[PDB]
Amino acid sequence: GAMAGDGSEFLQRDFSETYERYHTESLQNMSKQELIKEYLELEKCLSRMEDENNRLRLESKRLGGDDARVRELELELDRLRAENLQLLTENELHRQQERAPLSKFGD
Amino acid sequence: GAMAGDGSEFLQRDFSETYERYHTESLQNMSKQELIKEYLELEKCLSRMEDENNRLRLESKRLGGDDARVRELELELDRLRAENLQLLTENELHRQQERAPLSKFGD
Repeated sequence: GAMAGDGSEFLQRDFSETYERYHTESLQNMSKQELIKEYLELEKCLSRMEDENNRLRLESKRLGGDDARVRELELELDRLRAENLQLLTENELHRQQERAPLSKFGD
Repeated sequence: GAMAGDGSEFLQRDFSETYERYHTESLQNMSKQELIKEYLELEKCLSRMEDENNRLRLESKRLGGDDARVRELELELDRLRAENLQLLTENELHRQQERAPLSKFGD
């Protein structure tokens, strides 16, 4: 048998990331397969969230939310126009028809 | 020397992911360190994008964008109120002061 010849066939400990992000260990201590499985999920997730995020961020900033106030204002305007009509039509009724103004007990 | 023995000390090929997502190979063919490095980025990215996505999605849907239409309508209303004032004030000028209406050439 080889003179001792310890079976130290450890794979390349190329893990040189002397960094300790809370999940770094767990990330290295996980099996590459799993990390990959979560990549297909997390990656596709971020990918899908990129499509949305792109739009979302562009839309949101370009979004507000006031159409109901608008509507109330349009309804209000149609309401004021109601009075405008009532008042102008009367003003006109005094103005348009000369020498005609409703013969009220003016004199 | 050992009777051939062969150095077949290959690590456990526990890569049972018999799946071929376009990046699966490349994902396994990358070094775990790198996959981890991109996790710290992609993960924190998705983390940040989760915070925003959450709000964004909640906000966007609950957002619109009409305040300027609103404003135009408020300006419009103030405008109509301008007339309402002009017309009501005149209607009143005919109504309020009895036996007083501007002695126009009515008679």
